[PDB]
Amino acid sequence: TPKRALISLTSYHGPFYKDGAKTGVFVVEILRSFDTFEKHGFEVDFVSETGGFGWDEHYFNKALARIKTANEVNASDYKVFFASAGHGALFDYPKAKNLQDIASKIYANGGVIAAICHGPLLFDGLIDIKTTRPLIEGKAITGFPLEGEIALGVDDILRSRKLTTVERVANKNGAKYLAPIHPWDDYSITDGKLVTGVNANSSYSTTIRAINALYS
Amino acid sequence: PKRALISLTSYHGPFYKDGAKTGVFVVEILRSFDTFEKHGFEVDFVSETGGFGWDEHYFNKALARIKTANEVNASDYKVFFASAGHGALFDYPKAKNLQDIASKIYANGGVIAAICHGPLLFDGLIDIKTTRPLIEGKAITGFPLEGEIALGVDDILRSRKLTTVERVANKNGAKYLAPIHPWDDYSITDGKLVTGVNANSSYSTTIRAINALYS
Repeated sequence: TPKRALISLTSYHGPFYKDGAKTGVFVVEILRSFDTFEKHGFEVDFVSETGGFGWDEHYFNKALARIKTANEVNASDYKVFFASAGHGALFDYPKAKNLQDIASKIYANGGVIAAICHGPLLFDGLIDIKTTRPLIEGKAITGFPLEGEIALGVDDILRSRKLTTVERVANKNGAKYLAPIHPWDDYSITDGKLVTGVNANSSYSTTIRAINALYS
Repeated sequence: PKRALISLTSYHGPFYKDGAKTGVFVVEILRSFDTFEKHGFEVDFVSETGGFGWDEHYFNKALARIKTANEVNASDYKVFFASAGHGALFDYPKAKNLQDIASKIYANGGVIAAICHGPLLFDGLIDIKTTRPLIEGKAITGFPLEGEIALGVDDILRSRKLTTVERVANKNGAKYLAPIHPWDDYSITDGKLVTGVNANSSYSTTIRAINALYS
C-alpha cells in the first residue's frame, strides 16, 4: 500500500581486476537511484543475498546501515525491486536464489522488476512464479554489454573466472538482449513491468522507468 | 618452502544492533601473518568466496592475492590458520570449501589453528583420516559466550540461530576450555589442533601452530 522500493546490491566484495582492487557495488548507481525513488515519495530499503556488501575499489547511509539480508525481507512490502550491480554481481547475482524469490514475488504481485549494469544477471534462472517460465522469457532487456567489458580491459577476467554476460543470460533464458550504441550511454528499456538499463549513466532513467511502469 | 594459509571470514555483517557490520578483526591476521613470516613461512589468505570486509568496529600483497576457497591447492600448505571476527558466526559453520582445505592439510600432517570465532569452522569439519569430526575428543578454546554477553551480542546469537564455539565443541565431541576473562591471551595445543581465544592470543596461537608442526 504505502510506496516502497527495494534496491539489491551485490554481496560480493572480493578479487576481480587483478590488479588487486576489490570489486563490489558501484556507489553512484545506487545513490542516483536512491535519490530518485526518494524524490518520488518512495520508502527505499537495501538488501543483498547475504546482507553484506562492499564498495568497488575502482570506484542513504541510514538505509545502507539498515540493509536487510535477502533471508529477512517481506517481498509483499514492495512495489519495486531494483537490482543494482557492480562487477561484484557477476559473482553472486546468478546464484542469488533468495534475492530471486523476492523479485519473483514482487513481480507476481504486479510489482516492477528493474535492473541496471550487471543487475540483470539476477535474472538467470529467475522464475516467474505466476507462469513458471523464466521471468525474462519473451522480454527485451538491456544491461552492461560484453563490449563494455572489452573496453575496460576486464574481459580476460570474465573468461578466466568463468563469469557470464547479460547477453548470455538473455539468450539462456529466452530473452532478447538489446545493446546501447556505446557502453556508457544512458540507455534503458521498459518491457511491461520489466525495466532494465545499461550502467550508472542510465540509473536515473531506469529508476524513472520503474516508477512509470507501476502505472501500467 | 613452508606455507601457511590464513582464512578470513567472508561475511561482511550486518550484526550489531546499532547497524554496524561484522567482518574480520584485522589485528588477528596481521600479527599472525607477521609471526608466520617472522619464522620462515610464505603466507596466503583465503576466504570462502575470496571476498571479505573489515568488521566495522575496526602482507598487502598476499592480501591482494586473496584466494577463494575453491581455487586453493590444499596440499601446498603446512598450516591452516582460521582468523575470525563475528562475521565468522555466519559463514564459518557452512564454509564447506574452507573446511575441505583444512581437512586435507590436517590429513597430510599439517596443523589446523583458529582464533576467536575461528573454531566455528570446526562445526562438522571431518578428519578424513579417522572419518569423524576433526575436533572429536580434542580440547579447544575460542571466544567464550561470556565474551558475547560482555559485548551484549548474546540475544543476537539467540535471535539469529547462531552458535558459540562452546556449542560447536559440544556438537562435535570436543571439550571447550574457557579463559578466565574473555580477553585473556589464552591458547591450547592439542596435537596438531591449535586454538586461541581472541585477537590477544593471535601471537600465542600462531606460535603454537608453528611448534605443533614439528611435534
